[PDB]
Amino acid sequence: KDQANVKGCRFRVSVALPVGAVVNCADNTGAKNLYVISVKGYHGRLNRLPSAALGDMVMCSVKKGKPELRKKVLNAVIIRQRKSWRRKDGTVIYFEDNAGVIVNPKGEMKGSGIAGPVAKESADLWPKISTHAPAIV
RNA sequence: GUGGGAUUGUGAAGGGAUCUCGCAGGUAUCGUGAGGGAAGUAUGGGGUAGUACGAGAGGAACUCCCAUGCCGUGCCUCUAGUUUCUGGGGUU
Ligand SMILES: [Mg+2]
Ligand SMILES: [Mg+2]
Ligand code: NA
Ligand code: NA
Repeated sequence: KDQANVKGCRFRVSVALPVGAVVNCADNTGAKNLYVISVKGYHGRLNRLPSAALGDMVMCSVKKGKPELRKKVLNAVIIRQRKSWRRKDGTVIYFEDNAGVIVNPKGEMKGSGIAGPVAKESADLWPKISTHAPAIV
């Protein structure tokens, strides 16, 4: 797909990462973490923090990492979350950590490698991440 | 008419008289539905299609069908939270 709007292409996933969450960066661009600024395709409700889950594209800034990647608004895709979600086949699953990868607004991954497993939901929404994943889980 | 009560405050006991009230409904279901309230609402993807239009750059929509926000009404199989079952352990 690699299209910014993903909600109508993937099933319900429990929201894990509200605005202000800091998640690890799984790529090798040089960034260490990502600061969730907002979530693509989020429709607001009064007082509700925009919250990301797997496969979502987020706006982010880099808080720790090499200087050229910092002090900017970047795009990123969530690939792991600690909050558990229920898959349609009934299985409840979660990751040990939260992680994301830096992308351009059209879904192309900056960086050429991914550390750790990628959720199947995220990989189905984004083929480039899927090809770079060392395991789809 | 029948019954039961009662008259105004200065004893007692019997007589009337006059009022007032009751005299037919209880109890248990299934329904009607006047009137009132009132609620669903959006986005995306597939396909149409890279085609109609267009020199070209670019570039649509509906039958359909697949999701997802929000809102609403519930529920507790699962997963999560909660424990004064102070349940069972452990430990100062
Ligand atoms: Mg507020
Ligand atoms: Mg319980
Ligand atoms: Na009515
Ligand atoms: Na439990």
